[PDB]
Formats: sequence, structure tokens, C-alpha cells
Amino acid sequence: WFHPNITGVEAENLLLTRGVDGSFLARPSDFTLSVRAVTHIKIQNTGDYYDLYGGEKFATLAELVQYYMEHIELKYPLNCADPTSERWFHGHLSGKEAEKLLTHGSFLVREPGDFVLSVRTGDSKVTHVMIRCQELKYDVGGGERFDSLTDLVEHYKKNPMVETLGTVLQLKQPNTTRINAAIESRVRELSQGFWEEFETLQQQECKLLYSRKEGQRQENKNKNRYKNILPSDHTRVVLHSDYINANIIMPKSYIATQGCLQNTVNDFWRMVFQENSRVIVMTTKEVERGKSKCVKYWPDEYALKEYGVMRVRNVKESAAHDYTLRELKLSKVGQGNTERTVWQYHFRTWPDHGVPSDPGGVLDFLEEVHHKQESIMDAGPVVVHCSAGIGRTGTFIVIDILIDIIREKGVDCDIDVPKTIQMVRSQRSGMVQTEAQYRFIYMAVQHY
Ligand SMILES: O=c1c(Cc2ccccc2)c(O)nc2sc3cc(Cl)ccc3n12
Repeated sequence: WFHPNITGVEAENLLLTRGVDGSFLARPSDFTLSVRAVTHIKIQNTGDYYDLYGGEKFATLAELVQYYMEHIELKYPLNCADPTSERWFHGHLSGKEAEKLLTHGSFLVREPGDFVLSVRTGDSKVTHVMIRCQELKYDVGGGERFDSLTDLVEHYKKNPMVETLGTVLQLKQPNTTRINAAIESRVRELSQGFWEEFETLQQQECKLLYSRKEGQRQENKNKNRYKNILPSDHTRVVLHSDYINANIIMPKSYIATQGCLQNTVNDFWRMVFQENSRVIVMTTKEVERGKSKCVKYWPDEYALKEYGVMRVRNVKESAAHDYTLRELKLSKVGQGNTERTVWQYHFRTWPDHGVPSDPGGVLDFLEEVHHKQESIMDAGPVVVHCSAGIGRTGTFIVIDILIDIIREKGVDCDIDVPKTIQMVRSQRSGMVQTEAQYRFIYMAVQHY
């Protein structure tokens, strides 16, 4: 249902000719939901979530579409044929280059008007299968003809081609992003190249296996800052009544969470204590563009506040250019020996929309956070929150994970930004929201 390189007119004709009523598609415009008369519904994503006009806020475009197909009718997704966003698709490439690149089950489809399925087999050889394209459909020389190269690949992923002498041409996996640290050259090549690689990652949203059940419960709706933006049930924080919109991220561990609500302040301190977290990363202001993003869950400097069964002291506040650092002290009301310092690094210079022009400041912040975390024996996950706990939270954890690798291996390590994002998304959907953030992660790793 997502079409990466179409226009409003192309979409309008597609839905009128190849579609019916209830038929819909999505496309980059910022996104547009084109439904069939043909209506165009705007989707904006400045970095926190997908905000549909006259609709709701979502972690992914696929979560958005799944919700409106279940609850202007979204009934029939009008499928896209362009293979540009598929991992296996290389477009322009020769046989030799594909042979050398592939040098088991590893495949690709390359490019008169015809395509070539190059597959590796071993314990080795590279088999090239021609794909004829006649009157818009695709085929391997006989049998079934496919509406798109996608239908072809998925048909042969399930049903592999058998070579004359019994060789199974398995379609297992498509890696063109695992660059060695060195980054400078890759950033130049992706400079767009970044948007192309970003939407390939977006096309991998629905491959992820996750449930959102506990967050959809009656007793837990009030505990969600955005009703549709929910934690993954397999990695959610269970409080030992048990609910918080938070997930554990394990590549140093992190807890990705939303900005505190007035009714979730006590549950946030119950989580920090239980998890033995000593570092909080706040990547948002309490209020941005007149809307509240997170409530003040920490006392004023020198003050002491009781938050349910938890007691928090604000020892000292230390201002830096980009951030404030609050030395907090947490204990359970009743038992004195339960006390520990909790350090809250509150980044305040993040723009209301988009990303910082330079990642220097973010990189100084994360460096400080990392050394404060490494200075504490038996320390729990680093708590990271923004507004929804997916956009900024995701950009901060991904940059932190990748620089963690470059700290322990040096300028000689193999990094894969989209592979890291997909892995984090497997633990909380929507982690890293926009293409601008995606590019900022590359620029951050570059500047580091
Ligand atoms: O998806 C994966 C998986 C599989 C995977 C599944 C769950 C959690 C982590 C990893 C994998 O090993 N490697 C890569 S590289 C790559 C590039 C892009 Cl643009 C998009 C995806 C993608 N991708």
C-alpha cells in the first residue's frame, strides 16, 4: 500500500482505474493517504509520531493503516510494483559486480527491461536466473507470470528453483550497508541516497513480530500519553498495577519510555528503583510549542518529594550549554538502606521540529552519560524518554549503541545503522521516526 515514487495525479488515476471504493494507498508528499471519488489525507511526522489530519497519532504508517482498516473507509490496499525499497533490489549492476558482491542463500535482483536473479549456493557458486518482463508481468521463462518482482521473489522464497542436477536455489537473505568504521565515503554516497535507504528500512516494519495487548487494556489506557503508541509486550517493563509505557532495549541496556503523565509519575519512580537504573536521559523540554511533553517528576533543587512509596531528593543542578544535570537521590519510604544516586541528564537544546544542524552537542552529552553509567557498579538500564519514547529516544539510543561499538573496537569495526535500527524496532515499534533523524545518526557517527 506504500508507493515511494508516485505523484497525486498518478495515485488518483491508479485508484480510479486499478481500484474500487474503499481502495487506498500511501505515498511521500510529509505523507498522503489517498483513498477512493479520490480523497487525499495528510500525514505529518516532524519527529515524534505520525499525525494524520482528522485522525490520530501512530508509531508507524503500518500501525496507522492496521487501525483504520479495523475500526472514509480503508478496505483494499492498492499494492505497489516498484522494487526500489526492497533490500534485494540493486537496480543498475552487472553480472561480474553481482558475482564479486555475492562472493549461501544470499540473493539479489538486478537490471532490456529484463531482470537477473543472482543467488549464492555452497557450504560454492553464483547462479544467474533471467527474469523476462513482457506486457508488465515478470517470469523465469515459464510457468506463472507475476504482477511485480516482489510477487516473483516471495513465490520463489517459498518454492525454490531446482537446478537440472538437483541444486536447491534457496532464497534465504538479501548485505549492502555493513560499512567498516573508517563512514565519510558512505555519507558522501548517501548525500537523496539517505531517503532511499530510509524507506527500504520502513518497508521492513511489518516483518517484525510483536504484540501490543497489555497497553490496549482498559485499566492501562489512562497510562498512555498517546492511545495508539504502545509498548511491545515481550520487552515491556513489568512493575512488581504492573503497567508502564516502557520497553527494555538490549543490544549497556536502555529503557525507552514516554514522557511522564501526572498519573504515571509514581509508576516511573517504581520502575527506576526496581530496575536499579542510575541514569535518566530526558531528551525533551517539559513544554514545547505550548503542549506538555513530560510532567515534572523530579523535585526542585535542594527540595525533597515523596512520589507514592518512593522518595526523591534533588541534591544539586548543574547547567551546561545544551543540557542540565540533576543529582537525584531515590529511596523507598520506610527503609533507609535502599538509597542510591540517580543522575538525570536533561538535554534542552533539541529543536521543536527536525534535528540539530550539528551533532557535536548531542555527542558531548552522550559521552558524559556513558562515563557516568560506566562509573556505577551493578547499574541497571539507562532510562531514556522523550514525549512518545520512539522518535528522539530512538535516535539517542541508536547513536549511543553505535558509538559504544566504536569505543570498544576503534576505527576498525563493522557498523550497520539500518540493522541496528531494525533490532531496536524489534523491541519497541517506531524507534527512529523520520529520515532527518536517520541521516542525523549517520552524521553523528561520522562526527564521532
Ligand atoms: O532486517 C534486517 C535484518 C534482520 C533483522 C530482523 C530483526 C531484528 C534485527 C535484524 C538483518 O540481519 N540485517 C539487515 S540490514 C538491513 C538494511 C535495511 Cl535498509 C533494512 C533491514 C535490514 N536488515
